[PDB]
Amino acid sequence: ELKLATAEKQVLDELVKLLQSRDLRGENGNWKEFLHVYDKNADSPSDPSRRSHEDLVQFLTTFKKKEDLQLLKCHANHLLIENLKQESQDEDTPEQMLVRLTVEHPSYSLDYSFKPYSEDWFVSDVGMKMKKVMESTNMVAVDCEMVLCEDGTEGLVRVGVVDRDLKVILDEFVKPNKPVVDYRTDITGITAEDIENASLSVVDIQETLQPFLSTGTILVGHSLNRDLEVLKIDHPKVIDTALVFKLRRPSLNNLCKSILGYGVPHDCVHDASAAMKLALAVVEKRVD
RNA sequence: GCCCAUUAG
Ligand SMILES: [Mg+2]
Ligand SMILES: [Mg+2]
Repeated sequence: ELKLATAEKQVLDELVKLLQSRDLRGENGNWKEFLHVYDKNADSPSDPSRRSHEDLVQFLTTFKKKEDLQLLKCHANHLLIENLKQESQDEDTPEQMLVRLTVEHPSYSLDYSFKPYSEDWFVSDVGMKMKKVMESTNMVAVDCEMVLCEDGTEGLVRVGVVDRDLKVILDEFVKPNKPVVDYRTDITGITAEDIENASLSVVDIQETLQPFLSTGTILVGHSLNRDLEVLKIDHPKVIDTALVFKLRRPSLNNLCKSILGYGVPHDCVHDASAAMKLALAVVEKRVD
């Protein structure tokens, strides 16, 4: 179900418009189908700038299936990053400075585009909180370790999330639904390690991250999209370390090395903490 | 923009 309580009207309007546009069917089908069965008056205008969310939300809650809901969440997130761009620099806050940069940077539009949604995907809904939540400034750095799977589809074996204070938040071993051909060790554990530690899955870590995301947490990371992509999470507020600070994108070891002293196997929790540490680095102390 | 390379892993 869809939670439109404190959503902004602008967003709400736009969503309805899209629905109208794609002519989609809900419990009651169309927006004007709906607006006619639900409004007796001929008088009623169709421009969902007719005022109370309630006029909007009700329709919006007509739509039950996953596809339409991912659709609407998606649009609302996009809409968010859009309002994000349309506000001037002048008193914007260092964390939002950062997200500004890493969605403004021209690479973003292509890299962080995830559709089509497998409908194993989780789409964040922070696109429907109120503004004060949307502009929330709290960070948590993700990172993954993946191994190429039989499918040629990459897969999730180790995930780490880390908080603003480098306190470690989700460190885990995942064993993928589909088997795997190449474990890419050095930078990995071995399959023997995981199967026993079978417990964690991807839907589990979506479950786990969802309350952070809906409270509007800024994810932070380095080439964070490869991560999101294996995690099957599409959430607008992001900070990519590569993108922020020559077309070529940097590598983490050189940024730290560049930022502060740091060929050995990779560690997603050190990774996450390092990413986080750079983000904080800019936020408190100004850099370039 | 696909391949490439950097990033990732
Ligand atoms: Mg990374
Ligand atoms: Mg890593």
